[PDB]
Amino acid sequence: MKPYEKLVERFNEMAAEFLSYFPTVKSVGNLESELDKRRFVILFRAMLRLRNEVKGYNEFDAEDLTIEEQRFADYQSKYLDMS
Repeated sequence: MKPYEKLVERFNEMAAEFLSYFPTVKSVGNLESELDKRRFVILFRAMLRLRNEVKGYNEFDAEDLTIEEQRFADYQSKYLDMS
């Protein structure tokens, strides 16, 4: 399959796994241990890089991705405060 489709499949697997750890934005806010905060930062950095990478294709369509843009931005605000 084409490069874009490959990366979308990877992003979506990463996301469903991310979501099984941090189901909502507020759940990130509730993290207490530093290991958990680090886990979230590291996971979210990798999703964030892969998301930017798929936006670097002509065929990019947000609908192709798990997690809406706005919701993703809301996790990103937490990540920016947290890192």
